Amino acid sequence: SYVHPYGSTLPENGVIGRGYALISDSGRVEFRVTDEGNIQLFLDDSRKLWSVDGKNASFVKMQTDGNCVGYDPNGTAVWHTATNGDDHPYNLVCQNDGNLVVYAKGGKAVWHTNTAVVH
Amino acid sequence: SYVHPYGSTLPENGVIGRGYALISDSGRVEFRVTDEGNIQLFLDDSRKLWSVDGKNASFVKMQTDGNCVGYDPNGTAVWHTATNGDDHPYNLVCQNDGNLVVYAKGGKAVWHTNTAVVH
Repeated sequence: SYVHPYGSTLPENGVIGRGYALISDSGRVEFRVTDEGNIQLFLDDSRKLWSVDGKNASFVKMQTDGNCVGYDPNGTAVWHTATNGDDHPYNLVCQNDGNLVVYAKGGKAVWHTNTAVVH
Repeated sequence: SYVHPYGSTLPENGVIGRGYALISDSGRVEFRVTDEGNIQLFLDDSRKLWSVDGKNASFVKMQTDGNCVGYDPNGTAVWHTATNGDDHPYNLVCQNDGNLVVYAKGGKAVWHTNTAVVH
């Protein structure tokens, strides 16, 4: 299973490493960094909604520059939401609807997985 | 070894989990959360300067409330710097001198391991 140090939301400077995850309020939606080096968004611990697989991911960081970035153990990027901007603070939210969303200051959704499968 | 997602410093909302660490600029001083559930400050990967052992620690978080807190996998606290206050932002710094320090806004050192063994 996965430890949850942040509830549903990765704030600025937040990092999740292997064996850690975001978890929606409902408990159904989980955004995981796996021991196998994959970044995966799961519904009901059984349906893979979205993922970045096979890239040796070590951790995901919601950065102060607004970019949410997955890194390998050596600090090379393996994934970016490419949301960098000046609308701080930014947050990465694992929602009950299944969507994983980067929100900017003022509530603007600036990136999504587009996986809102639970209406 | 330990992955370093933060350099030497755990900022507000920063978390290090098992297998992750802070690392001093010099590379000599490392603040680790271990697979064995221990929180340990090491010099030259050989001398244990300070630790919280045997408490099943899962992660350490530098919180927005100013407290730096170690937690087990279920979210029960196992260690606190007890530095909570309103002088944000707070940072936990793993220094070259061997000291691990909580700094408040304005540079005031509000907690230390008192392990500045490298003058």
